[PDB]
This record gives sequence, C-alpha cells and structure tokens, in this order.
Amino acid sequence: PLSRERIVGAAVELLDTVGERGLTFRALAERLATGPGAIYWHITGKAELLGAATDAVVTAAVTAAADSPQDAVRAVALGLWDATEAHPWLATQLATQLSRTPWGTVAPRIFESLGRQVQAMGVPEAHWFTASSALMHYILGAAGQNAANSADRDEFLDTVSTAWEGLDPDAYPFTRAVADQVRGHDDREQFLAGITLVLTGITALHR
Amino acid sequence: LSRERIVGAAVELLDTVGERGLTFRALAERLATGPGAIYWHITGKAELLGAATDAVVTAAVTAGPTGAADSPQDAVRAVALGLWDATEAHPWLATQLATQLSRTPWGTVAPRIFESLGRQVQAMGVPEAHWFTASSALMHYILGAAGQNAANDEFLDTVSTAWEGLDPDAYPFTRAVADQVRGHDDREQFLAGITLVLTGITALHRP
Repeated sequence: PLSRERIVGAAVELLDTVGERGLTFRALAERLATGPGAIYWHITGKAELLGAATDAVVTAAVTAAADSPQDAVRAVALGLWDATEAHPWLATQLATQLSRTPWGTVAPRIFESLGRQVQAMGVPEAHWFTASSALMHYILGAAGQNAANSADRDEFLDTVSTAWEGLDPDAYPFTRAVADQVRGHDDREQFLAGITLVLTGITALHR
Repeated sequence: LSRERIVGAAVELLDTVGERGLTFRALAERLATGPGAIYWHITGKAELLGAATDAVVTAAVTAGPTGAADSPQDAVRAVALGLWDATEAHPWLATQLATQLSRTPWGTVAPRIFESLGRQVQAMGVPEAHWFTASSALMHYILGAAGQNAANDEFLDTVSTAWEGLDPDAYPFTRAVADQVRGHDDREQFLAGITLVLTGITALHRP
C-alpha cells in the first residue's frame, strides 16, 4: 500500500528522469499505481513533496563519531556534493529551501550537522552561526556549480585552458600563469581543498 | 548604434523582463533602430547575455575607490562586494555567472574575475602550486553566498521562530543559535565568510 518512502521514492525517480516540471499528479499517481481519488491521504501540495524529496535524498547521502570534527564536516559536504551529483534537481531545491522555505526541514538538519562540529572545534559561541553559514554557503556554491556542470568536463576544461592560453600575457599575467593548471583540474579535489581552506579559517577563530 | 547602447539596452530589459524577456523585437524597439541592420552590431543571444554580464561585472568591481590602506585581503573583499552588490542590483546576474562558468569556455567574465582574485593571492605569498586552488575557492564561495542572496527581513524572523520550535534535545546547536537568525545581516555574513576563506588562504604561505 501507499507509504511515506513510496510516495517520496516515486517523486525522486520522477525528478531524476522528467525533472520538476515532470513531477505531476498523474505522473506520481501512475508510477504509484494507486487510485488518484485516495492519494490525498498521503500527500498535500507539490511544494511540500519537493521538500520531502530533497530531505530524503540529503539525509540518505549525509548519514549513509570516531573521526575529527574536520572529517565529519567533510563527510557532510561530500554527502551533499555526491547527492547533488546523483540528483541534478537537488541544487535548485536547496536554494529555494533556504530562500523561501522558513519551515523547511533540510536547512536546520544541515545546520545542526555542521554546527556541532564547529562547537567541537572550539569556536567561540559568538561565531557559531557565522562559521556554520560560511561552510554552508561554500558547499552550495561549489556543489551548485558542479551540478550545473553535470547538466565532457575534461573537454570543457581543455577548451578553457586553451582559450586562456590565448590571453595577452601582459594584461593577464596571473590567468596566463595558471591556464595550464585548468587542463587536468579535478572538481572533487578542488571542492575538498576549498573545504579545508574554510576549516583552516574557522580553526583560527579558536579563543 | 554603439556597443554600450546595445549592451545597456539588454541590461535594462534583463532587469525588467528578464532573460526570457530579452528578445530581438524588444531589443530592436528599445533601441529604436531598424531590425534589418542590427546584425552589424549583434550576433546571438548567448553572446549578448555574456556581454551584458561582463559589462555589469566590470562596472561593479572597478566601481568604488580603493582604500588608502588596502591590502590584498581588502582588494579581494572589494571584488567580492562588487559581485555581491551587482547580483543584488541585477537578479539575473547570478544565473548568467553559473552558465558563464559551465558552458562558456570563451567567456570574458570568468578570466577577468580570476585575474582580479589571482593577483591578490600571489601578493599574499601563496605558493604557485596553489594559485588556482586558492582563487577557485574564493570564486566558489562568492557564487554560493551571492547566489543564495540573489534568491532571497521578514523571512529571517519566520525562520528564527520556526527553528526555536525544534526539539532542544535533538537540535542543541540550532536551538543555541536560533535567535541569532533574526537580524542576521546577509552582507556582513558574506564578508565574514570571505575573510574566513582568506585566513585559510593566508596560511598557505610558508616562511
């Protein structure tokens, strides 16, 4: 029969194949193989279903205490990074979740995950919010761009490297100097280096 | 029918009717010029969006004056605030930057931002092996915070109270900072996060 996981699982599958716009009453009802005149017992609105789908995917990626706070933050970030990689629509829903969904359940859970590590890192209470939000914003920006790219990467990077090597050496001394480095650039490694950079800044806040 | 004119027109349209509202007729009409001769100053929509994004970014980043005691860190902040304020004045900007860094290998905005950030990274004494890493991290951070800012005072209060409703035993951290959500200034958060990244970057220099 119709359960929670089922409803959500169905929307996720649809979001992965047909996207947001493809997530409709009929589509859901059909994939669920249940009567449309009795599905109101397990659903409410589309906005709420998108939230439940976003939440289910995030929770699963992040959760699926013996390591350092820094490693724990990395597991949280990779969970988000891999999830938005497996589900392209996820990145968009997270932005909407933090912009127009005050009662959203995903935000506070991510914030709890990151915050506990920030406190375990010895960060003064006056910076708990700041440090946690920075980690979050960093994650969304890198993972957001990664999702945009997952919407070939080695070919795109090779064309960028080429285009930059064609820039005037006197006008762009830095960009010309790094152009070569763009070629074999790995996004995942860059992501984790960025995380470490942020964590290093946070660790310096210690007392 | 100058360059600035064409671009200025698209920006005005992008600000009022958005991307979808940026059409041949709209541009031609606002330009008050014959549509049968505008091919001399335009190419495609993709290229026009890029020129519009570039014009706005260049103007914002080089806008304000430099400070009498500006260090590399301050300069990076000026670049970031220029981007933050620009995406705030032009909502469509955030989306164009993502597309610019995902499908526009020959784009001109990316290398210019990277040149701006890179020179400061070098001035900070960052080993050459990390020039791209450090620069990309700043960029990803900026896109993530500014991107979220583009998406979204009334919201913050709702979030603050909503979070204050979370179970205190399950969400010890979130509950501890809950109230800080209200009156939380996004702009200051933005600058604090960039400073956090810059602190991590400054630790890349070795005596």
